[PDB]
Amino acid sequence: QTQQLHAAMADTFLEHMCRLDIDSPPITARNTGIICTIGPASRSVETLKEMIKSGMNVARLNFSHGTHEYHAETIKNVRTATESFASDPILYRPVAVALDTKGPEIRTGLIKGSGTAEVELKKGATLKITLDNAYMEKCDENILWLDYKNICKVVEVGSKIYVDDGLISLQVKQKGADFLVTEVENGGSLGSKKGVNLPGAAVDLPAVSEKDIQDLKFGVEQDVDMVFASFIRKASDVHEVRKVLGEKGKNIKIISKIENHEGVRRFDEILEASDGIMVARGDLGIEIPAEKVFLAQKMMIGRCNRAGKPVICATQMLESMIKKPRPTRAEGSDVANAVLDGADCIMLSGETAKGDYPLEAVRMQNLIAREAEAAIYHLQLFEELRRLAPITSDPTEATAVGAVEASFKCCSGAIIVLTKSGRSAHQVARYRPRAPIIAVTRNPQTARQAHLYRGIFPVLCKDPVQEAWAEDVDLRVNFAMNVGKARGFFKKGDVVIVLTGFTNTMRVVPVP
Amino acid sequence: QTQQLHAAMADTFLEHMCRLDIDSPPITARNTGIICTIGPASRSVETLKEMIKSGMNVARLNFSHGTHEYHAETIKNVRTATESFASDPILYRPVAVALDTKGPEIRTGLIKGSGTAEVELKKGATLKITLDNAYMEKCDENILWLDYKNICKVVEVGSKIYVDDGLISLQVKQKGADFLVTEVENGGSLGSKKGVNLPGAAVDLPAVSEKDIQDLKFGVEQDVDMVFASFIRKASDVHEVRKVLGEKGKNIKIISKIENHEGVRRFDEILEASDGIMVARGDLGIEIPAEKVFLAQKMMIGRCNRAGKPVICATQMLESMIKKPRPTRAEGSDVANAVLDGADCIMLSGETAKGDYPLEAVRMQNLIAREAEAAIYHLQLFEELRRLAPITSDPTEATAVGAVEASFKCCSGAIIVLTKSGRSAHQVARYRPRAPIIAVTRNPQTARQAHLYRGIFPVLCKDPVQEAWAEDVDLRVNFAMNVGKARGFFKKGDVVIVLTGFTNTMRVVPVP
Amino acid sequence: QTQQLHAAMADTFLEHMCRLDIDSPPITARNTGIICTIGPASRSVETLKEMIKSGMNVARLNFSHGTHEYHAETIKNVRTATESFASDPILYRPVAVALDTKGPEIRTGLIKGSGTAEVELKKGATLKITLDNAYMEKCDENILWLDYKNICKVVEVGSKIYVDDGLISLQVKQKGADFLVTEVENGGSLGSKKGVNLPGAAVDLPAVSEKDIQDLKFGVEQDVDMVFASFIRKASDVHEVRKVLGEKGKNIKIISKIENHEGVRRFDEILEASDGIMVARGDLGIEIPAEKVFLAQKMMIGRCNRAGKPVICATQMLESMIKKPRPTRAEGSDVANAVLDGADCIMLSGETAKGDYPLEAVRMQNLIAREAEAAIYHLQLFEELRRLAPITSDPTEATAVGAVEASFKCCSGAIIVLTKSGRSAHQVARYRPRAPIIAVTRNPQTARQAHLYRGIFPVLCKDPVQEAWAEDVDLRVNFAMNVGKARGFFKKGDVVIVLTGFTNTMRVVPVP
Amino acid sequence: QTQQLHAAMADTFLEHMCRLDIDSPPITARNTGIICTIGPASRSVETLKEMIKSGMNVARLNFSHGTHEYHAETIKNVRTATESFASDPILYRPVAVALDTKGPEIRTGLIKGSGTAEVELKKGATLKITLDNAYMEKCDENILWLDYKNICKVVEVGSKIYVDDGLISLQVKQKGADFLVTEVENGGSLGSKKGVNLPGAAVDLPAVSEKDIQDLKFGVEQDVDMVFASFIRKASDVHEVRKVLGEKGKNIKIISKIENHEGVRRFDEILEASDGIMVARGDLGIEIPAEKVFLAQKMMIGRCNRAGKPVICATQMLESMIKKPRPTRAEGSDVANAVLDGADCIMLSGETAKGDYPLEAVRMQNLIAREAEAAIYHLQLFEELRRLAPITSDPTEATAVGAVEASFKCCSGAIIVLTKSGRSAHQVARYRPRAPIIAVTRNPQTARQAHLYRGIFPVLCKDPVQEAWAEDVDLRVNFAMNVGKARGFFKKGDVVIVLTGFTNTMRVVPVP
Repeated sequence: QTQQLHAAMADTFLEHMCRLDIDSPPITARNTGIICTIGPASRSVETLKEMIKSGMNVARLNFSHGTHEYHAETIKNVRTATESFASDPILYRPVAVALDTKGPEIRTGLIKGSGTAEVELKKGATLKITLDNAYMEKCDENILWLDYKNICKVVEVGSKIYVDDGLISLQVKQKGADFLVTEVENGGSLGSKKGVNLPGAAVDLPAVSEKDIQDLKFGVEQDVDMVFASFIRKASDVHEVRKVLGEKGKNIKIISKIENHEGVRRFDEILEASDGIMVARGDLGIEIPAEKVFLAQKMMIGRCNRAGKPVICATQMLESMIKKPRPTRAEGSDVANAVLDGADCIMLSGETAKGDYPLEAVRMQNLIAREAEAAIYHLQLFEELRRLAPITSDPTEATAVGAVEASFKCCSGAIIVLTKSGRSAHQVARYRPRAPIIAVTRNPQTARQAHLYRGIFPVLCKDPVQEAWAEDVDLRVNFAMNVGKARGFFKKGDVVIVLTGFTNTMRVVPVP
Repeated sequence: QTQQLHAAMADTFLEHMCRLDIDSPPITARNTGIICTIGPASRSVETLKEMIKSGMNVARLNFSHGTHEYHAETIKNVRTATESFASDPILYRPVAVALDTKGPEIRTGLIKGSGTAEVELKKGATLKITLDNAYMEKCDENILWLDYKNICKVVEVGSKIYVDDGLISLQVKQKGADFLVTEVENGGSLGSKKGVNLPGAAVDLPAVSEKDIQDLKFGVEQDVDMVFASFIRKASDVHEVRKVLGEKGKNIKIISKIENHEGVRRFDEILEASDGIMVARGDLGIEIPAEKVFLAQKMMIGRCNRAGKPVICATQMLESMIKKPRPTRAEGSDVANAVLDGADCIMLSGETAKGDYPLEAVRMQNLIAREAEAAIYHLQLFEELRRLAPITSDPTEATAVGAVEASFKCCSGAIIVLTKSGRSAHQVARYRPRAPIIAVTRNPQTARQAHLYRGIFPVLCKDPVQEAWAEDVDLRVNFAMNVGKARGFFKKGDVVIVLTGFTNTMRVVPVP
Repeated sequence: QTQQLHAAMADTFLEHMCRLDIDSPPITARNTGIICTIGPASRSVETLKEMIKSGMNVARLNFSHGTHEYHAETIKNVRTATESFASDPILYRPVAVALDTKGPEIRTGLIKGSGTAEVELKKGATLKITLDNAYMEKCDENILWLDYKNICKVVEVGSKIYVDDGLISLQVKQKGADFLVTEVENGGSLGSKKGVNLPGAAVDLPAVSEKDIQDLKFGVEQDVDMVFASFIRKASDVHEVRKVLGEKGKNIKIISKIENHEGVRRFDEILEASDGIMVARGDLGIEIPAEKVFLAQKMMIGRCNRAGKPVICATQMLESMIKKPRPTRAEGSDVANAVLDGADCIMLSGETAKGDYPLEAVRMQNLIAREAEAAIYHLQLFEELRRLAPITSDPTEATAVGAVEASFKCCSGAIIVLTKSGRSAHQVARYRPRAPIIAVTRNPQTARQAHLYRGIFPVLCKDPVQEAWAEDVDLRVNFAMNVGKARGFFKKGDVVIVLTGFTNTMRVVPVP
Repeated sequence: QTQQLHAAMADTFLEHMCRLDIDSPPITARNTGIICTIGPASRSVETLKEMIKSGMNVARLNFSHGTHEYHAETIKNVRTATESFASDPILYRPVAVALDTKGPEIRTGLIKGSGTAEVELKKGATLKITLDNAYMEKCDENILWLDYKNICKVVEVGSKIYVDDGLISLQVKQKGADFLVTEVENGGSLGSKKGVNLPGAAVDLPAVSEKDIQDLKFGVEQDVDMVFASFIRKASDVHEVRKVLGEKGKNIKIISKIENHEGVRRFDEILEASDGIMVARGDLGIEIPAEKVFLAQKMMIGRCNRAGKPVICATQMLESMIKKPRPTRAEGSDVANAVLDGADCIMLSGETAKGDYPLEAVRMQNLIAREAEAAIYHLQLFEELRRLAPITSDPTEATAVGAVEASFKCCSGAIIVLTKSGRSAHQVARYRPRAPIIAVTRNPQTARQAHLYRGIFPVLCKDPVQEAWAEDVDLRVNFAMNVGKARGFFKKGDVVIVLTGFTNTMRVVPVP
């Protein structure tokens, strides 16, 4: 048995589970994109190359920390590492750059003497919180300076406040005039500049602030491919982000992050306005009750899938791997279930940004994802997506559905799509074919953005535009055709699907 | 609401029925082929032209009557009426000719005394049967001659003999040398040369006889498109008809007619050797109990639909119309239901061979069939043929499932197919698309044979072949593009699927 | 393989058809009830006993002919034959009495002063229609009188008029003011008092005429079980029949006959008001075009099944058998498809009212019905009837779905239900169990009315009530038990389901 | 909308996910059993009581640590905690005791003199493994002793050896007679007596060693309710446990733990010989690659569901909570997905055996599981289980599917089952009703073992047996009603299904 084809033949979803077999190997090609956060541990060109070698598709730069210089250098290294393989088109793996925005986050100040210094909060022990900037440099076990100045106006008496990943929780004994006197609920070591969450509270921090505008404009200067926009709450917040990106940045994909109750509620509004969604479980698990996350996640992946847009699952997928070389059984199951849910990309934060084993964590996700894709019940996924798919006037859309249906019949090895903007390829992916979609394009940016979609393998053709069109099409097709054989997606005999143009033509041919 | 689009969109089959609206006009394109037996009532060249305008697609010659001169003349008139519309591709409709063999049937002699003056076989009275040629034309209420010279060897006291399509039944009450002395079960009128049935007896008549050998060679000399073979009891039978049709008729489609118990048992063996099947309910309903015929029919249409081979439902579909201008409600229910079960073709015998309302009978099948195609539940159907269809390495087989999936997506006006042998079109049709399948060919015979498959509309091209293959292709695509708009299959703006080629190229293009 | 068990055990519906085996008989039990129209060919108390022995469950009295005296005699005979078996509880079968109204029908008058006179009509010939009562007995090939004194007010020039079940068709050439000049469209033999249809015309005849009012009151007087209401066009029509039956006739079941365009249009409104529906195909096929009748029938049966209300399929199911001892193939598949569609009962009109083979017709329907009831794909029918079935608080409803689910799971030989009004047996029956629903009641009328439902076998208990409760219940449960084993339903070991009380108790017990 | 009644009620699984709402609460009743390992952190009678209040249904005793004395005291406290609520049937909650065998596990010895001070092993360093008991309690970064005296014989040069949950990694460079020379793949800190895994090698230790026989016999003496058998490799191992348990322990449930490759390979025969299965992810993800664990899990849960046997998901479900008060997002997701897969019970090990937050750990599982249960897609689940479930002649099996169909059809607040052995309640549970299954029994051992099944709430009746069987029945039914009403399950109004006695009686009764 190969790539769980026995499990795929069952009539029921239950029979399908029963036939899943651990002694049935997947198809080398992994379809779920891997997004790694680049930080102190993965920043070197040297380790960065190993990362690309291990499976990284997108590099995430977290702008809640670090100066532009720091990030501009990170960006340069990501590109040095990526172009190191440019010599040969069979080794060249396009890598995209994504910018995560700080956004409307509330942070505590610097602990006494220095941030490295720590402190311990013990239960019951009240604690003082002032917006008095004299204490920012002096954060201690008795006084905690906040970042959000117009706090109290939004926090009533009795409410809660979670500091540091929500690990530390407090309780407002009374709303002060310009200060708060709390009481630890469950202490712990309070370092410095630890995020703060005000669930139940109605924060008014600007969706996009000054710092966000400069970082956002910086991304346009830097030529990033996508923006992960933090704390999106309404469709109007995404518009401000497009606005800022201006005309120069109009092609940058915008990924709205859902991290709170409102965003969850205004999801439909937000999805329509975005290019894609990121299920940002970290904050969302503090903003709403932790047992609800799985529901918000499946709700979001389901709708994005249905809508044909990228959805990224993120935060704490391999937490444990920050300190250890192997993941726990919960984390192992986490990644698999995300892929099986329908997530286009899975992500890594601390695991690659500051952990001791970023390469093992990237390698782990390539492994799990590959297994998880083989275990997908397509006979039901494809049938369900079609039935829910609107009746179209667009030829390319009918070409896409027709192409994925043929790929299941002849069990095809690949769906070669020639596209300039990537749309044709995106249209093929929403129907979730089992065959890999090799997207041949001359646009290096659409090639990078291809990674936000499940099953799209971008192959950047450099060859000059042939004088004659028919020839230029035949050229880009032999390109995929040779790089494909070279990369091992198929051999001279295999049947393959090819989509060219406006993309409205489909051909089922033998590999040359 | 139109073409049952409100119903063919329901989640359950029951729900589908509840939504059938008799006020929802169908698509002017009728998919089910109509086969008309020709005879005194339709032989006139002039009325033959009318049969065609009324919907006839295939002219059936019943070789169980008449001479080779007679049929040769029917064939000429049929071709005259057919080619009289050829002067214009917009009005031209190819008409196939079918040759129905007599096979091993058994008939009674001629009535004596007063003309054919039916004889009254009274219940309970005895009836002596002889093979003595002395009375071969002196039949009456006491003696009935028969042409089965080896009958006493396969009967016995108790045996049951059925006369004139099973309306008269006899029970052998005393065998003899060259005669039987039966007793009349339920009576009726006995006319001349009525067919006889021996259900339970082993009639040693050969599948193909010398007489049948003659006719088959005649069919080949005359250039028929298909042979409807009578009493196919085993795959061996079908193999003999192939031997005779030999090399010159190796292209003639052989439809095996199932009309006996053995044939229904060794059915799958028969379907393997045949190009198509025909449910001959006439004899079948005498050879097996009448109450079971509907089972044999739904089973054969079912197995033929899977197998992807043409199937024909025939005999007594509109009996009442031999004498009446309108059909009974049972007759209308019958035809509708045959189409709904999946019959590729419906056929008329007496109705057009000798009836008083041949034309009214053909128009009634066009009307019933059209309404029934709209009410089809393409939802469950398509998905079901997809599931039950084996995977293949075949390029054209996937380009078809692809063509059909994509035509459902964009409610395409039609699926245009360039093919030389027609297989390319037979492949799309086995998936039962809603959209009409226009087959464009230069081969006149494949145009005629396409009538045997549900949904294919023959559009025969005449323009010469361009040395420029590429160019030659657009010449025929446009061909169908005009004949299509004209006949009102679609409007310019519409979206159309074009399957060119070695058919591996599918295209979704807006009509010019 | 028996009762098509191999087939009902198939994943797909197409694979279900492929398994229908002609050599796989069912259970001697036939669920589809049979309604026979009583007439000259079947009134003899003698013939009525044979009708009952052949399968008749309901005697239908056509009040469009005969006097109250004539019908009191008919009813008297039916009850006489039915009670001839009342001596022995094992052979006693409740026969229901049905009164069918004349309703708003138009009939021509007498030919040449008599009701045995048949004039000949030639195509092309002209015919004058007059309303001068002085012609109601003066009808011939040049003049014709009609009941509808306001015919000219709704029939325009060019409108077509149908006489005698649509056999004769005329076209109005000169629309006057008191007379009409028509042209015979299709010839035929014209007899007296033939039915006339005016498709398109908006006839104003009362829903319930004065004659209808007397006949309905006569009904209550004669203690009939149901009323088949002709030409019902809307709910207020059904509400009139009810007002008439009044309190005294409040329990009589009312079946609305759908035989015109509007009844089909306002069907939902009509179903709400009626106790059940009859698909009167005869008139409907003349009122609306013939090619749409199956749509009307498939839709109506579908909706009644959804609603759990009896639905009857009628008219011309075995026409051929009026004059012949065997049905045509079209008639064979019509009676079967009627059952496969979901009709609670099938009917015979002329076949048993005036034909030559009343008994042969009945026996042929019992046969077809059984074969068709086994070929039923319950796997799909049951489940669709559940999803679509509403969530109630009613113990009995939940108990019925529970009982039917259990009957399939352990292949039960019967579901014995104890009911006074019949409602409990009705509720089990709407889910369509495969197992015969034996209904034990001490109430005679509900015993007879149970025939309107698919699969409810009425078994009337004549045994005196037990002074105690529990024991009375067992008296009845064991009653069903004895008669059950006796009539072949089951053996001594056999697993049965028993429902008792308010019916909220299910027991899966082996037969004693 | 409450309890995902809008979501858990769609026509496609995809649409189902899309409708999941974070703003719709579930039915207080949590159906998934929670097994908690007892250790230093949860051993007191004091915290045991709270654990029961938090949701613990089964107490697990890990026999790979601790003496018989120690474990006897644990059982004493659990029983003490449990009985403290005995003083009122409304608060009493049966709590089961589970014995988890040591089985053939390999462990390291003790680290050198310098406290349990773990040692640092670095990638590259060389480590020698000795079997010389002289170094038994003198372990260091240079020499490591193990208790598997045959390690050298089952290992080859190049094999892989994992230490401490598979965190430390070693590869054999040189194989000696009584030693090994390894090189460290990835290191870490190694404390004392850590588990060792040899993936690939065929460990020749017996499944049921001498200590195991002693421990199982201790389990019988102590009246444990179930046994979790470690490292079952084949059915002969399960039988070996059975013999040891003997007659006294013939009612003790045997749950086989699949934690190695032979176990997963021969799973079908193991499932057959066992009372239930436990997916032991801990060892299983070292034994086989971690990336494959999820497939194994979904396969076993799916096959146990299909077989109607209990299946438990275990190990590292909330790992994080050993040191933090809140779980990671992977862990939240993991627990939820285990419930959605079909796991009957979820387990906690370190989280409750030695972590700082046992009570929070247990409460968090109660929360996730509840949310998870409301989001189950019962439509498909029930349908498939019914499809995949065999046809039976057993009355109770039929009564059980009947009770579940009814309980859906009338939104029952519960299915009350009267059972002595637990059997009839187990039969209802396998069909997975939405409504909670209340099993009334006088038998304390079946009331405790009932926690092994999804949705079965044990209610142990204390009342004495009435002389009147039928009076005893209503006594027990009334007990459920009261304890049920009093516990929140339903109200005076609501409908409930009641099954009684061979459980072949069902009654839909409103709550008194």
